[PDB]
Amino acid sequence: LVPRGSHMVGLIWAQATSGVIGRGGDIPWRLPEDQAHFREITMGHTIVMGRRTWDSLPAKVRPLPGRRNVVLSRQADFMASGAEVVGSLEEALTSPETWVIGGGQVYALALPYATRCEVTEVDIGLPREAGDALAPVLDETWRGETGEWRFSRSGLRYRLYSYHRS
Ligand SMILES: NC(=O)c1ccc[n+]([C@@H]2O[C@H](COP(=O)([O-])OP(=O)(O)OC[C@H]3O[C@@H](n4cnc5c(N)ncnc54)[C@H](OP(=O)(O)O)[C@@H]3O)[C@@H](O)[C@H]2O)c1
Ligand SMILES: Cc1nc(N)nc(N)c1OCCCOc1cc(Cl)c(Cl)cc1Cl
Repeated sequence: LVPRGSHMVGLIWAQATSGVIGRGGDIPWRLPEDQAHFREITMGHTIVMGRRTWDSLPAKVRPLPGRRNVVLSRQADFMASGAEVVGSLEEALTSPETWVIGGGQVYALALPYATRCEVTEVDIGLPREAGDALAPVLDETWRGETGEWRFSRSGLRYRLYSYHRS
C-alpha cells in the first residue's frame, strides 16, 4: 500500500470518550485488548514518542520490542536504553512508515503530516482535568470508519476508529 519512497506518518492512541489520554504520567485505565491492538498496528515499524511517553512505558516493555523506538527530547544527555534519542521531528520521520505513539505534545507536533489515525475509544466517563494529556483535535479532512462497541474481559467497553486522509 505504501510506496517505499514515501513517508507515511500515522498517529495511534487510546482515549476516554472525553478525550483524556494521559494523567499523572500514566494512562488512567488498563485495557489489554487495546495493548494488543496497538501492538498489531505498530509491529515492525518505526515508532516515535515524546520523552514523557518513554518515561510512562512499563519497564517490561521499555523499549517496545519488535519496533525501532525513537524518542523526542531536548535533553542531549537523555538515557533511553534500547531506543534512539533525536532532537527534532525531521530526524524522527525518516522511515517509510512511522507510527507516532504519544504523548499529547508529540501528537500535536506530528499531526499536520499524518495521513492515518488509529484510535481506540474507551467508554469511560473520565472528565477532563487540569494537567491532563488530551487527544489531538482532528480537522474535517479526516475520514474513516467507526467499529462497533465491544466488551473487554474486564467489562470495560471500547471501540476502534480508523481514520485516514490524502
Ligand atoms: N492513551 C494513550 O494512547 C497514550 C499514549 C502515549 C502517552 N500517553 C500519556 O500521555 C502523557 C504524556 O504526554 P505529554 O504530552 O505530557 O508528553 P509527551 O508528548 O509524551 O512528551 C513531551 C516531551 O517530548 C519532548 N518534546 C516535545 N516536543 C518536542 C520538540 N518539538 N522537539 C524536541 N523534543 C520535544 C520534550 O522532552 P524533554 O522534556 O525531555 O525535552 C517534552 O517534554 C502521559 O500521561 C502518558 O501516559 C497516553
Ligand atoms: C497504550 C496505547 N494504546 C494505543 N491504542 N495507542 C497508544 N499510542 C498507546 O500508548 C503506547 C505508549 C504507552 O504504552 C503503554 C502504556 C501503558 Cl501505561 C501500558 Cl500499561 C502499556 C503500554 Cl504498551
